[PDB]
Amino acid sequence: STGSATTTPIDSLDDAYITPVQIGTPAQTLNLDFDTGSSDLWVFSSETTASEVDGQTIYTPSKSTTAKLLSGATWSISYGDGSSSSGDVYTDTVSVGGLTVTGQAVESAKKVSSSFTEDSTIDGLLGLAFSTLNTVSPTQQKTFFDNAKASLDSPVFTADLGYHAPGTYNFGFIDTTAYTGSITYTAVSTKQGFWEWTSTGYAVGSGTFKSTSIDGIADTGTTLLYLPATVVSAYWAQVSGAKSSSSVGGYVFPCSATLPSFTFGVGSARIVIPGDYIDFGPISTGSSSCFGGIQSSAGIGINIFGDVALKAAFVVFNGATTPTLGFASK
Ligand SMILES: CN1C(=O)c2ccccc2[C@@H]1O
Ligand code: NA
Repeated sequence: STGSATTTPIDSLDDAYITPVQIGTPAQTLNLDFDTGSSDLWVFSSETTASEVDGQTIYTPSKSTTAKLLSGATWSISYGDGSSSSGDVYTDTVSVGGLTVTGQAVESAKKVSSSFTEDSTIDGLLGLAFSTLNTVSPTQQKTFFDNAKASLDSPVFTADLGYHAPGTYNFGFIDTTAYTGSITYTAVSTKQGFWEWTSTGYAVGSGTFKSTSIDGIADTGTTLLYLPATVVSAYWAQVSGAKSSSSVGGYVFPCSATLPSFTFGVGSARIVIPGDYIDFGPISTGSSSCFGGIQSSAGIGINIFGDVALKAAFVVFNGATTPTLGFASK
């Protein structure tokens, strides 16, 4: 089997991407944030505290003929941005892009934090990291990918995120028309439950490539590119007037600037992030200070290749017995 679904930016900045997902029978279509940095499929639901729902589409387990309580199971998750959610668990049929899994754990939110409530465009998350991170207790559950894997034509999924445009998530096949050149594969460590890999270095604009190992995660659920402070300082030093602002919470730059590109290494290959991808626009409405898309990881504990980096590439998440990542230009 295979599946193929279009993923669409939630706003003009590409802050996140939503992908329609069919849950239940008859289908209830929710727009979920596919997150390769977490492992829970959770949704706004009829159980979600009413004051915490503001415009989201909800999943109603009772209105689904295939919805079965996973008795005793609870979940609770906290993300890198300080957001959180928790609740109970139903198994139900879940389809993505024509690919169906029966008996998928659908984690129904009883509570969500303010950042979820305030974003009407995201109806929940679909985690695509390794199932060792799933938060369901007392019986950990599998991700949609892990449940689909044995049925897929190839044990893979691909992320092809757009810059200010829709893109695609494919399951079970690598679409050889979607990228240019060849795909460079690189080793993955699953020790922390993430798609963790080591970049071979970076360049800023037209500058020389710096060969250096940067260990980080491929995380579709993180907007920005978070790298070591040395790397980030080297980038923003090439933008006149850029500075780190503790008041704003990262590097800002004059909205009048033209940003340099940023290159990262994948083995001997190179992915170039155009300068425009690194613009996240005014810090507040009408400001002439703009927020940077490359930020320091120093206050995180991990480097994160988020959407700023991933949307410059066609990315293969190879879930074979020994997982690997692949990157191609596009
Ligand atoms: C035991 N229960 C189920 O299996 C179920 C399914 C859908 C809604 C509600 C319920 C109920 O709580
Ligand atoms: Na921000």
